Amino acid sequence: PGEPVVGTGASLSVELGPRLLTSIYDGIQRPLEVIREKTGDFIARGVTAPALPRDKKWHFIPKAKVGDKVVGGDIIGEVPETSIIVHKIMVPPGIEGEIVEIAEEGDYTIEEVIAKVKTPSGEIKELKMYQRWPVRVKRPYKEKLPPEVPLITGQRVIDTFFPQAKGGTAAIPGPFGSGKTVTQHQLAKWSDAQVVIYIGCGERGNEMTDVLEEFPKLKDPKTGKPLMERTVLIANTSNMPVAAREASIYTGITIAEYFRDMGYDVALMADSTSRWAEALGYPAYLASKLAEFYERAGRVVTLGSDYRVGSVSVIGAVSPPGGDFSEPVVQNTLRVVKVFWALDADLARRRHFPAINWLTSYSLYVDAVKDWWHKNIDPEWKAMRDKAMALLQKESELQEIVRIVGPDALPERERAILLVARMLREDYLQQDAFDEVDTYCPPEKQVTMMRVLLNFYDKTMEAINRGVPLEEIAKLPVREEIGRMKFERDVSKIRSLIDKTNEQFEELFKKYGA
Repeated sequence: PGEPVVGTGASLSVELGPRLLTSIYDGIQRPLEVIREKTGDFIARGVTAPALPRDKKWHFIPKAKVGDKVVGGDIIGEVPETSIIVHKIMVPPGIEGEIVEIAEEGDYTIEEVIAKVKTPSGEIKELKMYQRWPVRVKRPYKEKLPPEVPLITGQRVIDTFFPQAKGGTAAIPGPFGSGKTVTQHQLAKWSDAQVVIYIGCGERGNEMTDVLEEFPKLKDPKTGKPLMERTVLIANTSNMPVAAREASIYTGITIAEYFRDMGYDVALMADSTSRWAEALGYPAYLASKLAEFYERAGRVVTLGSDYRVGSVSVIGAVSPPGGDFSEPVVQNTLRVVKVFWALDADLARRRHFPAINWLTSYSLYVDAVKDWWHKNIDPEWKAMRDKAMALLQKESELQEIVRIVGPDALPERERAILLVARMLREDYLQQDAFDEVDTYCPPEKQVTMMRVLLNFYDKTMEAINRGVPLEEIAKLPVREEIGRMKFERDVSKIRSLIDKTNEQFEELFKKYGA
């Protein structure tokens, strides 16, 4: 319990230092299993739990020396916090000066002063391993960079057709706890963010027991260590006050921002259940509040003397009251988000996984990220996805028509388009999250699989143009290998299917002569 204050806040804050990681909180940063409150468009009050342990001892490694000039954001030491994440100790924003005192390498609890700064005025400021920040105020930076670098998820359909930029905003149908899809989980463990902030919301019956003691069992697939060691969990149980629940995304995003400020890429994942709020013109103003939340996502040049970049990418769950999706909460979210991954019950029923509707999803980041793909992975990345999408669009038009008149009148050419689009769906869009190889698809593998498919397309259309029956192309032996390539770990073996496709078709050009 702290001091009273007048005007849009009783100074609603969060603490930021060692032991944010592996920890489980509520909407206002009190630990696992803490109590009840009430709201205020002005003020709020609390009860009895802390946030970061004062008894715990941390190894502090000094990174600056007496006489160093420093600014807000400068890194003055390093604390090895889990086996995955080094915590970087930063001068809080608004503090500038000369370091007059700094702790030696040793072991200290968080309340110990580990540095002292003399400001230009002459005021001595005392620095600890943690800092406080008002959750409702965006934590500052030098510059918000334009969308440029993709957040690589390793999921083909997302990275290729509906990319997320680092610092970008994405929505997906919720709740995350839904067992109908596993993309939500793939996103958390595979995205190339070092740190994950997860706001598991609603959580009923067992949806707080799933998130209880299986997450401690969860392995981070990139290290073999527990995912919790690079995660901060924020819980929103149905038995929590609506004021803490409302506040949770501000607490979450502030902790995210705090990890960007160190130079980390951070993924913030916000769960949502049937109307997660009733606290906080009073339809339009809530919309405006949400925009501001989402506006705190971004990749930034951080505060500090060194040039340094970090990001918060936001993935928000969308779960309308009636499963309508013409409800306010979804239309509001979709007005601000740049990416929508349309999880589709009809795709799931057919067991097309991940169940992302390739016709109703969208990303506004394709142009933003193309240059990174072209320069680092493949100069044709963008021409290739466009081509594959145009194929999927055509297939969709054809299927509509064939719904009306049936398939018997299809020309060879249209049958070919359907054959190759089916291969695109089955061999590329579909991905096996339960397979030891296909659970992750590196960028290099993604473009090579695409070249294999599009080269098959080119060759199919050329062959048909020279009178090769489609039936003969449909049973080309390479097709079966193309269908299995998602399971191959050696990318050079996948690449070699290009020549193999080429020669096989030659054996067909020659079997038909002209």
